[PDB]
Amino acid sequence: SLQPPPQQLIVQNKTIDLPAVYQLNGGEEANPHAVKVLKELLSGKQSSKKGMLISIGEKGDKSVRKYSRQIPDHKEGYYLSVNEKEIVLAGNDERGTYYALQTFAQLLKDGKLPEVEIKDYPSVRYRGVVEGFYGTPWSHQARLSQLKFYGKNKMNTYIYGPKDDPYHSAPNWRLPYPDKEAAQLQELVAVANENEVDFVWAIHPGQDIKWNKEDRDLLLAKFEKMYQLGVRSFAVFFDDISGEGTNPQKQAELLNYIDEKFAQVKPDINQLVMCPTEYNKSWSNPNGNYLTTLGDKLNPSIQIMWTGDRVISDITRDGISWINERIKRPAYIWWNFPVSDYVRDHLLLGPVYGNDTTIAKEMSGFVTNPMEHAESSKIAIYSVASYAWNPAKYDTWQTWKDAIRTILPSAAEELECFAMHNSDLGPNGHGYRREESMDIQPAAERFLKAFKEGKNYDKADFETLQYTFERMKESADILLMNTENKPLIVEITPWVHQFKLTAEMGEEVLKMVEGRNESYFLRKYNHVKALQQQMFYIDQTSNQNPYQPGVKTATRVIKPLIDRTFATVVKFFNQKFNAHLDATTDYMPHKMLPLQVKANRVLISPVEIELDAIYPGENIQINFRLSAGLQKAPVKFVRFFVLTIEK
Ligand SMILES: CC(=O)N[C@@H]1[C@@H](O)[C@H](O)[C@@H](CO)NC[C@H]1O
Ligand SMILES: [Ca+2]
Repeated sequence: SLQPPPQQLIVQNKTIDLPAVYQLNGGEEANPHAVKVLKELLSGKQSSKKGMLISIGEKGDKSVRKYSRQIPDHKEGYYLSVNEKEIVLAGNDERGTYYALQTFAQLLKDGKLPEVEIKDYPSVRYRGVVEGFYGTPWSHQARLSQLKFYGKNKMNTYIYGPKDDPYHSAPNWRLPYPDKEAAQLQELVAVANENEVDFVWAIHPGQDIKWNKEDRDLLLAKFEKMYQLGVRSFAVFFDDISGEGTNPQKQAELLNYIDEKFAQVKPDINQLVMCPTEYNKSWSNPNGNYLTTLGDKLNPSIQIMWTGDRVISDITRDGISWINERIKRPAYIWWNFPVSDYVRDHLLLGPVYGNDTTIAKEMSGFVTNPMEHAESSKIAIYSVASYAWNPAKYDTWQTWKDAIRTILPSAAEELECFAMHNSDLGPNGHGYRREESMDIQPAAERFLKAFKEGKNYDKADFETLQYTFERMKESADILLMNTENKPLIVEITPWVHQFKLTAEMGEEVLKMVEGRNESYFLRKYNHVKALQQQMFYIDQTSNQNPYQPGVKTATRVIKPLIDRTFATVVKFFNQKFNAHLDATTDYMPHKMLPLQVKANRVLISPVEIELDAIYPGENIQINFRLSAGLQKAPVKFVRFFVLTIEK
């Protein structure tokens, strides 16, 4: 399946071998980046004047003159032909030729090629990734991996802007990178060029910028330093700030000066981009002069970013029409998915969907803000590439499976299984959600409706949950041991263990429901208890970040089904056997409205608490904000909303 799907595709249900010998035409005058790819694919063969003709070039090259009318008249467009007599790889421009090559490579399999004719180009001008999340910035190696992934997928934009880079944001935005980080950026730029990606270096000065000449020159000197590293595209981000830096006329004048005295003055600068302080509708002020000032004063070649109706949202026709009317140009979309920097205990591995597929003309660019997990982000990023190139043919689910099979061909079913049940965000302040476990939600919701009322449940529904748990465990175990993409495995490992625990708890809970007799029920019940505790252990020892620490998985449908089924059978067992088995579903070592444990804090989900031991106390915070520092006092009980201790 060709990804992204071409704007036009004629297939002949015939195929042809790849020239064992051929004659390369236009190998000298064509884009070197595209001739390298071609020369890599024809490795093992050779050229004479004998042999099948392969013509490669840009409109205006001599090699593709026969085809000038076939070449779509679009930046990045290309004609691609394969038939018995010859192969054609002709781009409207140099990047086009290279994209023609990225398509040619997906056609080739086992030394064979279909008879095809393709006219292709992108519906959206700028397409790619903005590394612009909070949290650990992508490693150097991950970045190198991303840029080749972008090239295979016809993404032409990498916007470097990790919030937690101190040379990107305050206060060291004024300082050049040190030797090491600078030699790495240099490399990244070279890798970006070779894959036809625009490295866009962003800067995030707003929080402490002074509107004087000193800070202005400092920004340009920084831009100048990046230029010497090879950067040829630039942005300035005023997102997530307060104070003076939020002045729209000042920002506009600063962008216009960069434009006028830097971007329109170098020989070869490409994109100049800005992210507004008011970057989505909910954060706008309809009655304030901010967005209209930007649209009026910002020079017309400068891009303005937008994330939609909310901080996290999908792009609607009405939504983009709303912003466009104010900024007076087609918005450059910053799409906050699969970024999870606000639900960092979740992985977001579901399909990319929700964006209107008929509004390509109303956007200048489309970029995805990804997870801090670089390889786990490839699923969405591949889907975004597909959507942004050919929205009209955007196929959510197909593109997802395609992504997954590309990233992990050795274990693709296993990764689908995992991903299918790691897509929802859980409740969050942005109110943004995704579906999850849709395939089994039906049989789950009936099994649970039936159960809760002494109505027997459908046996096939019980079997389907069983089959699911089984498949999850096969997936988790195979994934852990997969060595084809180790970086990917390292990123997901904690979630893979928790995902396995989940499915085991599901099996044991199902066994409780069967529950042949008393002793057996009790064995299963204890096993469950222990599995819960293991889940808690993982949740307090992995991914301990300061914000949403820990590891949640299959949270939308599966865990709730397991938790509730457990509480129910436990109830029936107590009723019938007069027992007082505890029904609680999450392990909690402390006692008290469930308690939670976050890092070194113990809290009641918003009279007396008994901790599992004696600890030195740090402080208590309460809100009906009260705050008493405990000053290392040994504390085990707390009577009368969060307690912090030493841990
Ligand atoms: C334009 C934009 O989304 N900027 C930031 C971005 O860095 C975040 O990663 C995004 C997703 O949490 N939130 C909006 C805001 O905090
Ligand atoms: Ca040329």
